[PDB]
Amino acid sequence: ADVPAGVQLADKQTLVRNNGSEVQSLDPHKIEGVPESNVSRDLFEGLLISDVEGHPSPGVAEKWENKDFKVWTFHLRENAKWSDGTPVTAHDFVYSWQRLADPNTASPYASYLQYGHIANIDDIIAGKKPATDLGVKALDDHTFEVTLSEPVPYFYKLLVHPSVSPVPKSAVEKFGDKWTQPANIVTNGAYKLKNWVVNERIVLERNPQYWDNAKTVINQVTYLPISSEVTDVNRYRSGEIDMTYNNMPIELFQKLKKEIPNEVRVDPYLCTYYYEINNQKAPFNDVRVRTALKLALDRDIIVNKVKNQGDLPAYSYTPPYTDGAKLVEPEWFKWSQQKRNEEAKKLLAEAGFTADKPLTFDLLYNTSDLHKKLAIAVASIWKKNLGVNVNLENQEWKTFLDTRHQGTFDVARAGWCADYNEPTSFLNTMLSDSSNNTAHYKSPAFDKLIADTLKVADDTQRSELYAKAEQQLDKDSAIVPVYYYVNARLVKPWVGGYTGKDPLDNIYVKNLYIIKH
Repeated sequence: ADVPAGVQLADKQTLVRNNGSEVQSLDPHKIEGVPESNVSRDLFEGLLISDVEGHPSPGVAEKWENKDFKVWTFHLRENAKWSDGTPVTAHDFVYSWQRLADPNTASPYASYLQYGHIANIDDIIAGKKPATDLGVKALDDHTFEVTLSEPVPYFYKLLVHPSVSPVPKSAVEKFGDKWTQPANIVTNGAYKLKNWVVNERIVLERNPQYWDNAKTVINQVTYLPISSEVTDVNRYRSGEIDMTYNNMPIELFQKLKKEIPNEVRVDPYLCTYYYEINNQKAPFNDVRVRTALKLALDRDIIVNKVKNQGDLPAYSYTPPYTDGAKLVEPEWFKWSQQKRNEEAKKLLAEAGFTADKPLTFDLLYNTSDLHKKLAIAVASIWKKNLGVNVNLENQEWKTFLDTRHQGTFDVARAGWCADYNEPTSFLNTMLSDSSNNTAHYKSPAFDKLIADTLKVADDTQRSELYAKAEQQLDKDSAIVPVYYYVNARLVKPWVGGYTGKDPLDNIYVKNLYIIKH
């Protein structure tokens, strides 16, 4: 943390953050969400990290170079250490990236190495080559070299993500799935795991072996698993919570803006809220059905009337303000909602649905007051505008993600936030073979458009291809875009270090501090 001159620090440097839900896991290769990444950044540190404003900056790697954007050489700092005092080396990275690639690990982020194009990843994911063939090597204990199959000018931006953080081989091997328990875990971030009580709390304590420990200020941070946005606000206002999770309750938001304006933080956020259709399950394998659902949802009602927290109506998957996004707004987005409704009803009628045999399906969401209120609204809108019936279902976060990966669903609410600020952070997740493809969407045309983006050595042609890829996704109605998020949360006035400038919201508790109050 960089405490400004003149700031008086509180005697007790402890922080309590709400984290939305119980995490899927503390193993960097088994996680896929925001609650998981929030804790992961305090515990595991990769090659690069985001600074307090979100820029890619030195992590375990103090400096790096690239040859033709294809061979990347990372010089690791000599004092990087794990919490048990042992050095973090390039061999840790070699093992870790191999473990991420290995199909036996079944990582939801195995395809992150395809997004970066590390050599031999396609064959390793397919079981054709062992994970030890991955294009990574430790040239010495402090030098990690990565070899890509084609030039990727933005490759280093990928490296702040939890999936490419190191994991401690000795603990993994000796304890298997219990390696992350407090008695067994070993970490290399600013913090160490002190306690983990499922559905109660995760408590982290400062890691004295962290190389940048002298600048860490918070000595302990607690992450809670509260999925009720009302309860989160309540426990924030009672004094227990210093930072809410970034899901705000529809019941209280307008009043909070009038009552504690300076604590209500609202900033840009590279995430899209949408309804994820299971593209492989009848009748959702019919484009007319997906198109009808997409058009009949009234974004103005959801964004401005129901939620009304500053979000923007969406017509794409990739947020239009992503670095490199130059998207074309489809004509259907400028139509009236009545024109959208008629087209929707016409398409559903063409697909075989009638008043006597209407379309009925499930709408799955992760337990949350905000997502329930939005799903109820979407249900009413779809019923009114299109004559479709929906059965709402809630599942706790970990179960919900597993369900979507399994494809045991019809339609599910969904949010995707960027992992790196570049359109492929969204677009690669819709590739046929992506481990992140929970839409179960497979389009050779879309795959080809994205494959072409790194074949050209030009940025503007690249932006045009991303735009065409989005048009292909839209033409197929792979998803139902709802809104581009704003990041809204409450932060106590005595929590220093949180700018709100990072559009990825990659917070590190090592950067924060408690001001005397």
